[PDB]
Amino acid sequence: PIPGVASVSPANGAVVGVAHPVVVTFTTPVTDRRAVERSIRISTPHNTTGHFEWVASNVVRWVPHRYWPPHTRVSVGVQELTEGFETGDALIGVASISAHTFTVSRNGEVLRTMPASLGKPSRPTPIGSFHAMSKERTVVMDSRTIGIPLNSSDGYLLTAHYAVRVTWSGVYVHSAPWSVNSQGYANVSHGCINLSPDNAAWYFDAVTVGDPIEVV
Repeated sequence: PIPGVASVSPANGAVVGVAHPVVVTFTTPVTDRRAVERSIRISTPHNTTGHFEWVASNVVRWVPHRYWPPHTRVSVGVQELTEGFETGDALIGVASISAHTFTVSRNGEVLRTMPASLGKPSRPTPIGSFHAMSKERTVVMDSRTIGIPLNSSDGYLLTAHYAVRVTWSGVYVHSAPWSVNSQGYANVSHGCINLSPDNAAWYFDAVTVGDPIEVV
């Protein structure tokens, strides 16, 4: 007995970045995962391949291998639901732990190579292939939301701006005026990709939810 669908992301008619997963949420925990995966039909003109990942008992996402093509249509069907969305430009951000840089390219054209400070060795930025999950002009960075008491040495509580969520577990790209001196030279954050206010603002204005963010 199959659980009903609660929602699909992206929403119908959205224009998303090229690493946006198709996320299907169900009304109950899923017991037969293979049946749910077979039920999810994703179609795109370039026949992009990919794989399912179970990120909650009732949530599965399909992650496209090597990104969607830019400016393409994607159809999604599951049970009684059908929808369509599109991709926009391929706007790729590469955060380099060794180079201390965040490099953003649009459709192969490099737009900015920005000074960045990533996580210090004890509180590192995770290597991986991620996407922009949200845009928040202002956000409270609270160390308790990554498991660190405020009074501990790695504790922090502050308001940051131009915040783009990179991971489900709290890595952001954001404006970090306090670390401008380290940006381009040293990795001194608690895991976030620290940019200057002006570079963070530029990126924040350019970025779309779904846009790829690679940490290397």
